[PDB]
Amino acid sequence: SMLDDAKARLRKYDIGGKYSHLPYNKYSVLLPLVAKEGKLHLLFTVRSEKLRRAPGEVCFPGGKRDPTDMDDAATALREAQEEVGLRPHQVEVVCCLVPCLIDTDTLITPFVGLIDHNFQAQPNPAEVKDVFLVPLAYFLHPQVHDQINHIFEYTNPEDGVTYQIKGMTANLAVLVAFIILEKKPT
Ligand SMILES: O=C(Cc1cccc(O)c1)Nc1cccnc1
Repeated sequence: SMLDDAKARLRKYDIGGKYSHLPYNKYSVLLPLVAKEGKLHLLFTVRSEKLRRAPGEVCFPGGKRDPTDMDDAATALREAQEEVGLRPHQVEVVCCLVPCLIDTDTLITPFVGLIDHNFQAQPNPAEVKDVFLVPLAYFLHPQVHDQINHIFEYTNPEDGVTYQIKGMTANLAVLVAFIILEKKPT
């Protein structure tokens, strides 16, 4: 099946807890996979204008680890719940992908999660301005604009709204697309 095939692919890239105890400032993100219309999608947030860091940017749900978190996956799930109402029974964490080093003192750990088909996002407007899906296959043939660094522009065909996706968020989306979609029979 599509979902069993995706999970099987993802597990081959799982680094697990290998880098998780290193003494960094620690953040986790959830890369949330949603199956709709017979295809996989990633769920993204647009950060609120209220926020201090990166107002109005597209990013995955996530945030800073706190003392309550049993592990880095827990960070991702707690933050996703706060941001978009995703409850833990609604997500299966499949793997931990390569962490992202930034600012010399920070390590961001990405987890891929399969999202239940009955989840409906409840954007928390103190943190999130918008929530939207992009088909995973888009990231194989993105619409690129150079700002010099590469920016993806995705237009939602449901409503014509264009979102800009860039940086770590864009990079991780392409990684997941490669992992899941490469070398597949039609
Ligand atoms: O803050 C995060 C996680 C994160 C950590 C590092 C980098 C990044 O792009 C994203 N996610 C969030 C926060 C508020 C609203 N929507 C998404």
